[PDB]
This record gives sequence, C-alpha cells and structure tokens, in this order.
Amino acid sequence: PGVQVETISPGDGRTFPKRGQTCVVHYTGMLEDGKKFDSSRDRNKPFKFMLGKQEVIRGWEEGVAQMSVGQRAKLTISPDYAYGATGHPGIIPPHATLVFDVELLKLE
Ligand SMILES: CO[C@H]1C[C@@H](C)C/C(C)=C/[C@@H](CC(C)=O)C(=O)C[C@H](O)[C@@H](C)[C@@H](/C(C)=C/[C@@H]2CC[C@@H](O)[C@H](OC)C2)OC(=O)[C@@H]2CCCCN2C(=O)C(=O)[C@]2(O)O[C@H]1[C@@H](OC)C[C@H]2C
Ligand SMILES: [Cl-]
Ligand SMILES: [Cl-]
Ligand code: NA
Repeated sequence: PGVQVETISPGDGRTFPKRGQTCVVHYTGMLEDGKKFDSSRDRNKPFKFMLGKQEVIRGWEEGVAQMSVGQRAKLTISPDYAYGATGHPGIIPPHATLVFDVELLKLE
C-alpha cells in the first residue's frame, strides 16, 4: 500500500484533518532500517502543511488524514508515494520506502 499507519500513542479519536486546515506536526524521517535523514524535532520547530495542495508527498497526504489530533504514529510509505525511482538527491536513495514518526500536534 501507499501508506501504512501504525499507532505509537492514540489521538483524540475525533478530530481528523480536513482541507482548509493547517496541520502542525513533529516528524522524524528514516529509512526502513531506522537510519534518520531528517527531523523537525531536532530543529525544535514544528512543521506545518495543508491537505489538497500537493505540497507533501502523497504518503503524508493519505497517512496524516487517518490520524486524529494528539496521535503519534509510524507512517510507512512506499516509494511511489514518496520519491519513487529517483530518490532525493543528497538524502534518500532510489526506490526507498520511508518511515516517518509523526506527532499530529494541532489543527489551525
Ligand atoms: C528540511 O527541509 C524539509 C522540507 C521542509 C521542512 C522545508 C521546506 C518548507 C522546504 C521547501 C523548499 C521549496 C523550494 O519550496 C519545500 O520543498 C516544501 C515542500 O512542500 C516539502 C515540505 C515536501 C516536499 C519536498 C514535497 C515535494 C514537492 C515537489 C513534488 O514533486 C514531490 O513529489 C514527489 C514532493 O516535503 C515532504 O513532502 C515530506 C513530508 C513532510 C515533511 C518533509 N518531507 C520529507 O520528505 C522530508 O523529511 C525532507 O527531509 O524534508 C525536507 C525536504 O527539503 C526539500 C526534503 C525531504 C526529503
Ligand atoms: Cl501550511
Ligand atoms: Cl499552504
Ligand atoms: Na508550499
């Protein structure tokens, strides 16, 4: 599948992201073996995005939509729902499944 969502700690079970809302998160991005390539946590600054604008990889678009506010989850994202056969220069190899540890902090 494009994304698999595995819950680390539950959310509110009620408030799920909608178009027009700003999702505020912390994340750590890694390969399937846990090797870290990026983290907002390390910058002590949350990351913000919105649905429906093609501004995040599709695995986030579909994974975070399945999370409720407060939830922490592991999103395992297939290459086609991330950087595909190309990868990301300097950061992620070709054909890489990505794992993001994401905390959905709030909707604004
Ligand atoms: C430290 O910078 C990070 C981005 C951010 C914090 C800084 C901004 C606002 C940069 C601007 C620079 C700019 C010129 O606008 C930017 O790139 C914004 C953009 O929306 C990103 C937020 C988005 C992304 C790269 C979308 C692509 C847009 C093009 C489409 O074709 C692509 O489809 C395949 C998808 O990121 C994502 O979807 C995913 C999921 C959310 C968390 C980040 N993501 C990751 O994969 C990471 O962990 C990664 O390390 O995060 C860093 C990132 O640098 C560029 C490389 C990637 C590997
Ligand atoms: Cl935003
Ligand atoms: Cl925006
Ligand atoms: Na943008």
